[PDB]
Amino acid sequence: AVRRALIVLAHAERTSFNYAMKEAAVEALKKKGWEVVESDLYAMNFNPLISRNDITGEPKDSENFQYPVESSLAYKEGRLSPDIVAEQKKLEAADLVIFQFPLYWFGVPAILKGWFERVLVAGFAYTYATMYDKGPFQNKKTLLSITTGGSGSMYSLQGVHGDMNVILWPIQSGILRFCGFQVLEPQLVYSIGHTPPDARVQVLEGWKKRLETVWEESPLYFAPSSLFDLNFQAGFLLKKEVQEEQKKNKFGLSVGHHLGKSIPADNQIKARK
Amino acid sequence: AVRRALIVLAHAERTSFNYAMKEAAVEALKKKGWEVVESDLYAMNFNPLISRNDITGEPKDSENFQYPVESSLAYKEGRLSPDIVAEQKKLEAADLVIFQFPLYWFGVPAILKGWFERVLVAGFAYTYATMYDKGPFQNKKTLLSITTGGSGSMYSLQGVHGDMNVILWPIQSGILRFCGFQVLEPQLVYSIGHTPPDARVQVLEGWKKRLETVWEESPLYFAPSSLFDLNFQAGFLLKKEVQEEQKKNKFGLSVGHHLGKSIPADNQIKARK
Ligand SMILES: Cc1cc2nc3c(=O)[nH]c(=O)nc-3n(C[C@@H](O)C(O)[C@@H](O)COP(=O)(O)OP(=O)(O)OC[C@H]3O[C@@H](n4cnc5c(N)ncnc54)[C@H](O)[C@@H]3O)c2cc1C
Ligand SMILES: Cc1cc2nc3c(=O)[nH]c(=O)nc-3n(C[C@@H](O)C(O)[C@@H](O)COP(=O)(O)OP(=O)(O)OC[C@H]3O[C@@H](n4cnc5c(N)ncnc54)[C@H](O)[C@@H]3O)c2cc1C
Ligand SMILES: Nc1c(S(=O)(=O)O)cc(Nc2ccc(Nc3nc(Cl)nc(Nc4ccccc4S(=O)(=O)O)n3)c(S(=O)(=O)O)c2)c2c1C(=O)c1ccccc1C2=O
Ligand SMILES: Nc1c(S(=O)(=O)O)cc(Nc2ccc(Nc3nc(Cl)nc(Nc4ccccc4S(=O)(=O)O)n3)c(S(=O)(=O)O)c2)c2c1C(=O)c1ccccc1C2=O
Ligand SMILES: CC1=C(C)C(=O)C(C)=C(C)C1=O
Ligand SMILES: CC1=C(C)C(=O)C(C)=C(C)C1=O
Repeated sequence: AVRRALIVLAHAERTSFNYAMKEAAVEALKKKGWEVVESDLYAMNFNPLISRNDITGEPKDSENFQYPVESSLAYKEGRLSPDIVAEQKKLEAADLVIFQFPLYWFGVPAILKGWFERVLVAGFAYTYATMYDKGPFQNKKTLLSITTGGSGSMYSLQGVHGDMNVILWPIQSGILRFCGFQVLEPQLVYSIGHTPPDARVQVLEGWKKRLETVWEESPLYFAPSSLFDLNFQAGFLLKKEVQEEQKKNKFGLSVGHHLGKSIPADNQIKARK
Repeated sequence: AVRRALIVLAHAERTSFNYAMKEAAVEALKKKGWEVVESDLYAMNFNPLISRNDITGEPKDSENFQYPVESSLAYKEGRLSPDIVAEQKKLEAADLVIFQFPLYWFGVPAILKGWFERVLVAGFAYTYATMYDKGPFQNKKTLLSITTGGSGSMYSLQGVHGDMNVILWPIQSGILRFCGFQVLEPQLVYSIGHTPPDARVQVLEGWKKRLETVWEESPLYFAPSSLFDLNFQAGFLLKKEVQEEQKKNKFGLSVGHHLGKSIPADNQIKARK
């Protein structure tokens, strides 16, 4: 339906603009009647490190201990650690999930990276036979909310750092669409250490205004899994007919699936095909 | 009723942030159901200079031409210039009026100063026996929306330019509340030439969010005219009882009515007392 939200935050300081963006979002969504839950990872002392200690009881094979095998088993059998279970339960009840984080070394902080590695367990979050739009999270919606030290022109096609849509693809496709989520446009706050105090208040009003209609937004484009031959004889490659029809197009289907052609503009930043 | 709005703009360039603020307000108000009318003063070639040529026909006394006397007669008799009448029609039909302008030399631009001098006529906009809350515009609301080159801290109690509530008082009390308007909080945009391009888009989004519930806000405080003895024998001075009660108060009633004491605190920038 449209009624439970989980907000996951990755910042230690409560004086941060990232903390302030979190607070604005609980307020807008409580005003429309949503139930809201939080996973403030540093205030929770969350352990970010994957290891054989995430399992209880007996490993199926301690000689050649292999994390994907072991943890889906432990998940079927109810042998996972209590901090992992409490998070899996939050996730399962939420209709919408927001991730709030500063950009560190062109990716997510180590503490949010460790939460993805320990909570999104084989069999709970994915299966190698139901990847991408067939994933367990198909009825849920999600979005990244990111602040940056650098300006918006440094991350454009012609700036020193290169294109932002290329920085976002490993996260939005590789983790989130992988598990079946409907991914929505990011919220990007550029130049935050250089914007005047009264303009920052307006950046927060603008965020709350968007959240009044988030559940009816359109999602970003990802190539569907039906365009591909999913088995080891074909090599998980695009079907021959789709390869034939695509020959006529000036543009690749997305950032990771550019096909040697031009990437369609802002594929990872603006909605619609 | 609550349904018609008039927006008066004072900037010659269509590439300005002031023009962008005006365009977001027409949009926000029209999605809510309002009828919007505009007075884009520089696109109208509006004449800002008051003179005996604003009157058609008969000066009651050309030897000693006195502008307030002559224009109220001309108003009763229908002898005013046609650019003044067309402006007076928009105003008489508007429930909300918004003035949009850049701060020039701690005041309003000369083209907007000239529209107050020519359009707010003795007899139409005021009388000397119905000043302030007894004025003809009792039923209407208005607000100033201002952009500034200097920062927010240069205009605080401790900044080089001194307090912004003192700059706003001659306009908001002396012109707007004198004619009977309920004055709403100003929209203040500081440091516009030093704010990053991405944050400037959110300044416009926060302004359209405010406009969705504007008619429901409370007005700024001004001392009511009933506290005063309004005739030349008393001197238009505060009543003796009021003077007595006020002796026990730490604060002044407002910025112009500070009374030798402390000015109450953001009297001209935040509503209610
Ligand atoms: C490990 C590391 C690597 C980095 N890598 C990158 C990188 O790859 N690329 C890049 O661009 N940047 C990088 N950065 C820098 C960058 O992402 C930031 O420092 C930035 O995200 C700051 O956000 P913050 O939430 O920490 O804000 P803060 O440093 O807290 O500052 C935000 C401003 O907002 C103010 N504020 C807080 N709350 C409010 C409020 N309620 N209302 C109004 N104002 C308020 C604060 O006073 C402050 O002045 C890196 C930094 C680190 C430490
Ligand atoms: C005679 C005079 C006296 C002055 N006196 C004062 C004074 O008393 N005190 C004081 O503080 N300042 C004063 N100023 C300066 C000051 O008020 C400003 O220059 C300021 O208000 C500029 O606003 P603007 O709309 O003219 O901006 P612009 O010069 O147009 O700049 C605004 C920026 O917004 C950008 N922009 C336009 N539309 C958009 C949009 N759609 N979205 C995002 N970005 C957009 C433009 O590219 C531009 O970079 C004075 C200036 C003059 C000429
Ligand atoms: N003239 C400059 C300048 S300019 O600022 O004068 O425009 C700037 C400039 N580089 C230059 C580029 C970016 C930043 N500032 C910058 N950048 C980032 Cl990616 N993040 C942040 N964040 C930031 C900003 C303010 C407060 C806190 C923070 S935070 O680190 O904790 O997030 N600031 C800064 S700083 O001065 O503000 O530290 C200098 C250069 C140059 C050069 O001329 C130049 C010539 C030859 C080689 C190199 C350069 C050069 O690099
Ligand atoms: N170091 C500075 C600096 S600082 O900027 O380097 O911090 C700043 C500074 N003053 C200083 C104060 C204001 C502004 N800029 C400033 N100010 C206003 Cl009131 N409006 C605007 N508007 C504006 C800004 C950008 C673009 C267009 C426009 S507009 O003209 O069209 O509105 N800019 C600027 S500017 O360099 O950006 O022009 C320098 C000073 C000093 C001094 O050291 C100093 C020492 C002795 C006496 C005086 C000073 C001094 O005044
Ligand atoms: C560490 C670091 C990197 C990689 C960056 O690219 C930028 C933009 C900032 C601010 C930064 O601090
Ligand atoms: C002319 C002028 C005056 C009087 C000011 O105070 C400020 C702030 C600016 C920008 C300005 O340009």
